[PDB]
Amino acid sequence: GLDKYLPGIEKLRRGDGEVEVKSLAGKLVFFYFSASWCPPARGFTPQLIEFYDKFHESKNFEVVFCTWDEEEDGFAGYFAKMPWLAVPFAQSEAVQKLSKHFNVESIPTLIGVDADSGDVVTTRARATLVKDPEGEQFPWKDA
Repeated sequence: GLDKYLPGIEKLRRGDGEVEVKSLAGKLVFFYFSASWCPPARGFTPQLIEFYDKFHESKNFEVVFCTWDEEEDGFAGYFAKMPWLAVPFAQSEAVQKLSKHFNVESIPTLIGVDADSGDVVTTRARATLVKDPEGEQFPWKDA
């Protein structure tokens, strides 16, 4: 499923180490497009962290940070303040291509895909999450 979006990426960053992309089997995966330089992400990111902490286990999802930072130091510092996963900075080309694939034109943006099938579940989670902190309508399926 995820090979479509992350072709040939076997590992993702978690904290100061890595996990295998295989560990996402059966999960909903949210690609979180953001950057340290993005003003509206400052207010949004803590709301996503609260939702993640409450529900990532019980609602069976993961978040993968897809950076629009162009400096490694900016990327690393920003990711260090997140509890979830990241596409490694070295694989930024994959992130740019993914941004194009989903027509991400502004950040922050949050897109949820099913890991096993690769199917798109929601493209609007950055907008819907802030209005549904208890996830009563999760995963905010697209029509």
